[PDB]
Amino acid sequence: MTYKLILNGKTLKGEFTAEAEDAALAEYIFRHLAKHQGVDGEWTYDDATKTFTVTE
Ligand SMILES: [Zn+2]
Repeated sequence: MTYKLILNGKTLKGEFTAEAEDAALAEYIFRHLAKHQGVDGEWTYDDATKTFTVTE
């Protein structure tokens, strides 16, 4: 499935799309990607829209 990550920072706004077999693996993907950017904080997930958000 296609999932999305919304990055909601004070120094960064954006989105990534990634492929993964399910949402636990997409999580693991997106936290690595968020680490690249330096962005961490409150993680949430919208099953309707297969989208994670991370909000600093
Ligand atoms: Zn696939």
